[PDB]
Amino acid sequence: TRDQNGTWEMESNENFEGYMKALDIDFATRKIAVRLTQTLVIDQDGDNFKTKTTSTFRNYDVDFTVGVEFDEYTKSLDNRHVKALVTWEGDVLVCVQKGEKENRGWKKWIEGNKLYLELTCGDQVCRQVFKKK
Ligand SMILES: *C/C=C(C)/C=C/C=C(C)/C=C/C1=C(C)CCCC1(C)C
Repeated sequence: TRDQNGTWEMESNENFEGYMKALDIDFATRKIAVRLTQTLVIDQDGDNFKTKTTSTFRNYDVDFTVGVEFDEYTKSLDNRHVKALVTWEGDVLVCVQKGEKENRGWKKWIEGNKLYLELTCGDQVCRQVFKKK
């Protein structure tokens, strides 16, 4: 399925620290963030996505249209400009953020009743799993 609609709660988060270091997020932000349960809420209508990731701490809103290149300024992440593009490879949703960091982006797919999110930067891969609330 390409339907990723839902309120998804984080079950697991592997190597978030390595990914965040590859991004140059400061040590203290990394230390808080690694401990936090995330909730990802995806509103998907055709090609249009509206995403909100929420935690007790900081939140990140990301909206995009599949197949439509978009500028991003990653404020209160690593504060960089990237050229982002989200497309489908079969039922994997693939984001590539072109810019200063090598191999930036994330692969979003679907397996059984879970959402899998694989965040990449440089040589680092962070693997997250979410279940519907
Ligand atoms: C498809 C959903 C995506 C790509 C969600 C991405 C969320 C982030 C890149 C946010 C990461 C965060 C940190 C690295 C530090 C704490 C703040 C967060 C949780 C927004």
